[PDB]
Amino acid sequence: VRLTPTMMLYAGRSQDGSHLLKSARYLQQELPVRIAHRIKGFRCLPFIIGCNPTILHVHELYIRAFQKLTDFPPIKDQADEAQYCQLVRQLLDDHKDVVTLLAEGLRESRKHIEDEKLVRYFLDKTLTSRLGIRMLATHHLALHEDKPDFVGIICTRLSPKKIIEKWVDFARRLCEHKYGNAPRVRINGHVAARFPFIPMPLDYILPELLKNAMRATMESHLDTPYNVPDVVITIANNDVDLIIRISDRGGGIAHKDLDRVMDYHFFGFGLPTSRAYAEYLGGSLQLQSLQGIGTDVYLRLRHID
Ligand SMILES: CCCC1=Nc2nc(NCc3ccc(Cl)cc3)nn2C(=O)C1
Repeated sequence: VRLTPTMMLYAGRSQDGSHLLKSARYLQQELPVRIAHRIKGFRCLPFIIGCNPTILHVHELYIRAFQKLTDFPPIKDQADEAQYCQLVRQLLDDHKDVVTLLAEGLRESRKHIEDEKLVRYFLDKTLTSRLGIRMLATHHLALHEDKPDFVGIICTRLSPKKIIEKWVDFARRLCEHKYGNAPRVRINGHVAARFPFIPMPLDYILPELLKNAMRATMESHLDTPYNVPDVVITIANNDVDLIIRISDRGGGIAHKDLDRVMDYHFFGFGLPTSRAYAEYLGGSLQLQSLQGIGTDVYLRLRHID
């Protein structure tokens, strides 16, 4: 069994599938507790915010999810567990545009936001809660799968070089469509590291950070779009954490914008959600700006037990 903040992803196996029931019964009682905490966060929002028709709609979705989940009887066998997976899959679908509806509701409410820390902490708690819930749910759904090098959602031999390469090719495509070119990426450091890790957090953070590094490079080289400097990624693997540094030669975040980059913009969500995700899983996301030259972004993530 693996662990992250206060959650457990069961790594045990059984011939008779009894491991699926131990995991499903844990999931069955954890999800309503996690969803009730989000309802409490919605009830504690300032009145003027919480009664915004869009924010109110998202609040209602959370009440419907807790209702559908608590109205599901306790899981007695494989047949019960199978139907519980259908409910979980329906909730993941009904809450797909929750972040889109949140930023859209909070944008209208911007005329009443005297303190930006309120919106940051509400979005940090809401976005990390869905990460924890999606990880918990998709791990269980993946315990039925017979994937190679995966115990549920935990990759038994994850290669940080390989996962970075997958998202570099993705970001270079978006970059190439927008600007006609994309900076090449050079990966150095512990390029041969292989270890147990959950890819899902990296699968959100990496494409966002890579998009930012490539956008910055392109925006600071309008003169020569066909010839832009490389983005350098350095991998540092050790017993405590995995460090992935992303360096760009994109001019750097200006002194007057240094605070604004880590806040939610109404959408500029990549950097603040990535930092919330990193902190939620025991890590960090730090920025080092060399104004006039570029930015160095340090992503640290704690290893699995
Ligand atoms: C297949 C998933 C569809 C997706 N389409 C997307 N379009 C963008 N445009 C923002 C952007 C483009 C280029 C640079 Cl350089 C920076 C930012 N992002 N994006 C996704 O993340 C996923």
